[PDB]
Formats: sequence, C-alpha cells, structure tokens
Amino acid sequence: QAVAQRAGTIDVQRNENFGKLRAGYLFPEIARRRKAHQEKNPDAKIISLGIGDTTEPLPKYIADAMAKAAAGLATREGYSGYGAEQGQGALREAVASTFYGHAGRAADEIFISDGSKCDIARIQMMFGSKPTVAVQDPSYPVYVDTSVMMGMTGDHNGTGFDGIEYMVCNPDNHFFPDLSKAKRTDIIFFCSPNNPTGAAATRAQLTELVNFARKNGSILVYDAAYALYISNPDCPKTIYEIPGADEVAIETCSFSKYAGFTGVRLGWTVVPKALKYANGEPVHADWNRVMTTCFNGASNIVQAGGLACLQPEGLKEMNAMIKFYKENAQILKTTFTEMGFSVYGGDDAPYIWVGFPGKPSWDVFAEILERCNIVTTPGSGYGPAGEGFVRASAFGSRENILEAVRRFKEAYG
Amino acid sequence: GTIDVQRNENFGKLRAGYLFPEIARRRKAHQEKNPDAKIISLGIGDTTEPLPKYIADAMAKAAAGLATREGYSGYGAEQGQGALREAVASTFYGHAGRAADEIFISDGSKCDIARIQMMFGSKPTVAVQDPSYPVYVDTSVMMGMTGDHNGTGFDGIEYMVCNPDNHFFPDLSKAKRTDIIFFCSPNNPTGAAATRAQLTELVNFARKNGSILVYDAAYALYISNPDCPKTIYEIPGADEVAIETCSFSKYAGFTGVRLGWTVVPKALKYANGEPVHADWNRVMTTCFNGASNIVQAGGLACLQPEGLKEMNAMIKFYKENAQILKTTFTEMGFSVYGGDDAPYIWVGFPGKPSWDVFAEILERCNIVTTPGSGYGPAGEGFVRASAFGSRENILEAVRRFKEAYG
Repeated sequence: QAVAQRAGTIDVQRNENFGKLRAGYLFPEIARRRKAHQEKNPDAKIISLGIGDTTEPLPKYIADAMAKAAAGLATREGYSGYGAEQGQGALREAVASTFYGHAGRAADEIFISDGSKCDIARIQMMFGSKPTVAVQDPSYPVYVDTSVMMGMTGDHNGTGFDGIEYMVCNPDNHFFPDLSKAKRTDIIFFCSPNNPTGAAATRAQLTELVNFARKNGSILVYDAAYALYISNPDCPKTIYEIPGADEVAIETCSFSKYAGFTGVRLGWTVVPKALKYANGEPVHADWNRVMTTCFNGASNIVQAGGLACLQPEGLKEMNAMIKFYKENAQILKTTFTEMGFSVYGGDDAPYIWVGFPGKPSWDVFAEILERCNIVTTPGSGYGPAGEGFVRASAFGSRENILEAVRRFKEAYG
Repeated sequence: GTIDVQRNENFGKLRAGYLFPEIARRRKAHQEKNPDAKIISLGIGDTTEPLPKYIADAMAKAAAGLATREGYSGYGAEQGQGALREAVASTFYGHAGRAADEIFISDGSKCDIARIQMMFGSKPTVAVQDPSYPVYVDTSVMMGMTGDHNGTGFDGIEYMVCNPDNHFFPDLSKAKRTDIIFFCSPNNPTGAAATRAQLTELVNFARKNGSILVYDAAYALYISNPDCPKTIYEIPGADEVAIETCSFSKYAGFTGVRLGWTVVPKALKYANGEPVHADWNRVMTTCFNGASNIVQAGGLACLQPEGLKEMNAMIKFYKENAQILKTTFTEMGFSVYGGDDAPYIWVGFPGKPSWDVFAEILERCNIVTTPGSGYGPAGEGFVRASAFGSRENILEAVRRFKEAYG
C-alpha cells in the first residue's frame, strides 16, 4: 500500500532536556573540525594535541594478558557466578589493595565497568532529575551535559546552564574554588587532577572540599581518572585519603584510552557502604541495582588487562608509559613558557592549559589549526571559566610532540 | 547521618532486586546447603559453549596488536568502526533498507536499553510485551516513566499480554495507546517469533498511534521459520517508527563477548520534526566511550564467510539442545513453547507459583531454571529452561527431568 511509501506519523515529543543542549559534544565536534580542515587542506600533515586519541602503544604485558583471555574464549564455557557482574573478585581485590590500601575501601565497594563516562551517565540516572548539581569550572563537559540530559538543570543562559552551581577555578585562586561563597547543592562533581587545567588539589584543599560536602549534606562525585599522573606528594590520589570522605564521596576512575591506555575500555567506581541517603538507604544498594540492570558486566578480556596492569611487570610498564607522557607534557609546557605564555598543568597531568587572552578560545583553536596544522581543544568547551585558554594533550608520539613544538616556535616564537 | 540528598523515589518503586542476580544467589545458597550436588544450570543461560575460534582469533590479534599501534583517531566514528557498521548493514539489513550510518555499535543491548530510556526521559508512557525480559519494565520504573507497583505489575505500564491462547501476540484492537512500545521477537522468555502478518499489524498500530517501537531482535539469529522476519525493517513503513536493538553478546550465545548495536533510522522524527538519530548520537557520544576495537574486530570476523559458517554451526547446536529439552517435556505431557526459533523453552506448570516450581526443580533435580513470574505478570504459570549448555549437561538434565516427572 501507499502507507509504506510515505513518512510521518509520530506523536512523541522530543525530550525537552535535549533541546537545552546548545551544540554537539566537545570531542566529536573537534574530530569533525579536524576532518573538515583535512578536506580543505588535503596535503596538510595534521598533528593532533586535541582530544588525546593518539595514545602510545599499550604496555605489552597488558596487551598480552588481553590477547590470551580473548584466545581462551575458544576453549572455555561462559562464566557463571553470583560474585559478580560487579567485576572479577581478583580485580576488585587488586584495585582495593593497590589504590585504596591506606584509604580503607573494600573490594565489595568497587564496581568494575567499561569506562568512567558510561558510569557518570549511570550515576546521573541513579540520582534522577530532582537533585541540584555543582560542577568544577572548567571541567570535562560530561558532568554538565549529563546533568542537562537528566533534567537536573534549567535552560542555557548564553554563558552556562541555569541551575548549575559553577565552582570557578582559575589562576588567581590557585585553581580551587572559594567554598566560603559556594552555593549548597545536592551533588558536587570534582576532578583531581582536573581536566583541562591539570590542577591536582592539595591535601588541605581536599580536606576543605570534604568538610564542605559534609556540612552541606552533599554527595561528592570525585573523578580521579588522571591520578596516576600526580607527582606532588601533597596531592592525594584518592579522595578517600581524607577523613570523613567515605560518608559522602563516590570515586570514578579510568584505565581507558582517556587515561592513556591504547585499546582499553575499563574503569571503576567506588561506592562506600557508609554512604547513605537522607533516610538511611545505602547508595551502594541502588548503585548495585543500576549496575546489574543497566549494564552487562565488563568484558573478561579487558578485566584480564586491568589485573595484568596491577601485577609487578604491568606496574613497571605502566609507570614507564606515565613517565613518557609526563615528559611530553613538560616539553610542551617549556615551549610555551619560553615563548612568554602563561601555562598551567603538565606537572600532575598529561596535558597543559595555556592562556590566550583577548580572543575567544574557539577562534584560537581555529587559528592554531590554520597556522600550524595542530589540533588543540578550546577552553570554552570545558565550561564558562574555560574561556581564554586552550588545552594541548601530551598523548602523542615523541616525533609528533617535537614537530608540534617546531611548528609552534615558528608561528608564535 | 551527614547526607541530606533524598533517595531517588523511582528506586523505592522497585520491590526486589533484579531477577538474574537473585537466581544466581539461589543457586549459590542451594550449593552451600548441598556441597556434593552436581547442579546443572538451564537458568540464566550463562553456560554458553566455547566461542567459535575464528571470532576468538580476531579478538586476540586485535588485543595483541595494541602493543604495536597508536590509539585510533577519526571522525568515522564514535558510532563504531565503518567496516563493522557496513558489514552489519549488509548482512542483517541488505534487503531491509538500512544504511551503515543508521547503525550504532555498543558494548551490549541492556546498556543500550538504559541509554534509550535516558533519551526518552520520564514523560513518555510505555507499553511492554508481557512476559518479557525484565530490563524494559525495570528501566522504565528507574527513569520515572511509571507509577507504583500494584501487587501484580506497575501502575502506568500497558502490559501487552502474549499467551498460548492468543498465539503469543497481543490483542492490538484492545491495547491502550502509549508513546513507546517495547516488543521482542523472538520473545525472551516465550520463544515466540512473530509472523510477517503479526509484525505488519504491530507496525500499523504503532504508526496509527504515533508511537515509537523499540524492537529487540537479539535472538533473531535463531529464527528458522521463513514466515517470521529477523528484523522489523522487513515490514514496509517500520523505518518511520522503529528502533531495533541487537546483541552479539553472551546473552545471544557468544562466550566472552560484550557487543551489540542499535538501528536508529534517519527517517524517525519526533512530533515537531527533530530527528531521533541526532539525540541518539548525542547520547552515544556523551554517555558512552565507544565499543572496544577488540570486540569490534570479533564482530567483523563473525560476519566474514568463515565466521558465519562457525556461528551457524553454533546456532544449530544450541537449537538441537532446545529440541532435546522440548521433546523431553512434550513426551511427559507438558505444554511446551519455544525451542523452534529460540535457544530456550517455555514450559507450562499450571496451578503452582513459578517461584515454587523453580525451588522444586532445584531441590529435586539439582537443575536451575528461571521462573516465568520474573518476566512479568503474564509469565506466571511457566518456567523457562535455557539451551545454552554442553550436550553432556543437556542429556543429564533430560535424564533427571524424566526421573522426576516422567
């Protein structure tokens, strides 16, 4: 019949929350802008210091663990077990003892997933639309964008979204917000080291943050994805090194490509049993319900790679890879500082954060791409307080980092 | 206490934990009471047979190769590798109109259903086939799309009841209109594969009502009957109303694999014209980090000629297991459904609660099954038995069932 030759029919309205979003997500838009630039300039040899997708080859001890788990699928049955789609016990024990020995977290509070971004979306589903949110500003834009999608916010106001408390971190406050003036919210999202500024909060700063959350009765979602890169002994690698954090904080961590590991999609969350909603219900029970209902369990291939990373040879190879990326960050930082720019980060994180005052950061991004054929990311893509800066990733080969430096000195030196 | 955030009200609407973890817990408790019992699971379906080696090979080579390549960078795409999207579009939708840019590769269908529910939000009304795998009801409840539980099901859900007397297809002339309709074919747990005429009626009903149809084709690889479409897009006009979810994960029979896809046609538009594909792409790029390239290499190998030959042999094996189970029960006088187009059977145990039949089978036969009431209100009165297991264990389960019930 004619019906099948015709459009249309559908009476469901678009979710109002998606209409609030202003632009597509930052990293896909940067990849699209890079592709458009290569279409305009087919001969350009583009170096990406943008999204961070050009991670170096994975440590062989980890790759080999994953390969052997994959090949082993041909000679075993499917696994069966109550303990658990929460993640293999051996991996959750290795994560608990490697990262949370001093910090007191148990294996049964660790939940292994396929990535931190996926877990942030699932946390937001767990919170639902009612809670109010505060976000460190600038920050990786998953926190704001998932808050908007879940309906936790008002409309965009031309600078940020109404209803989000942006906790501004900048050079003048040493990248830590003024909590004596910060508004109370239900949820606080905080990252250390922060992406994009590279700032790793000090022990005294995190003690302030935990005491702020506790006084306000807020849940703190703490992103420690880049904590492997912290060098300063005064900057904790987990929020659980702070007394009282177990009653307010959920931590998210990543061993994925985002954190520097080629080919990996793996993270975890920590939800302490001590963390309880206002009427006493444990957050851990609801998180477990989300993880068993909305998720299918991280693959046993990737969990084999995570467990290998935590064995002696895996830690040795991982540490060498972290040291290589940090040396790339220092090469980029020194290049910019010798040219007279103000540069932040690169000491505790594998990227740097460069001031370009007086021009919108999206225009700077376009100018660097035009003049140097280098992709960076614009600071305004990380929220209102990101305007005036650009981030450059250290995830790349040493030859590409060195060619980028040559190109930057030629254009800007 | 020191936290003032209230629990999400929608989590208080859930009455019990999720079905599959509870079956696993029951199995473990039974084993602890009976440490010498040799328990055969025909329950969750976790005991899938070893993965076809051509797939495992591709995954191992992709993993090993991580040690000698840089991270991938590319516009085409955080939706999944182009070669795999093209292979899915050609293999599964070559006569059904779908393009590679309508395919979104993920790490599994249950994660996609939760992300779909996020995209829809709390305002839409939901109809769910009943019985069905409980992710559709439970995610609807978590997202705030429903009222409270009422003793049988949740208020605010239109249950579309499929049973033996209606040939496992609801009476659409009497079904209330909703915004979203979740339907699966073959259905888990009944095994029913909707016919071409039935799916034409479903697509017509969705189009007349202006509803979005979310169609789960996870088990369509197991369909034998040529009258039963393997994708909703075989029905003219389905591109204007339907999203399809599919799985190549352990759920669909593939040991070790966490891989699925969704189809969101470019044609599918909300009431005021906005494309659903654009919001789904926003979700998949914001709320997800892209399926591993190890598992996508497995997916691509499964669709090459040797992969398909080995996958087809695996499907044929599980279907033989399902026929062995089905024959056993029918010879004992039970009414049995499924097994012909799905790798599980659905057996009538009228007059006793299915959770009591679950307990009885586990105590008398040391066999795990799943109770039909775990799949919604119209699942009561039945038990599902999975065909995902070794031939030795299937044969031993049949021996035990004959001793107990024959």
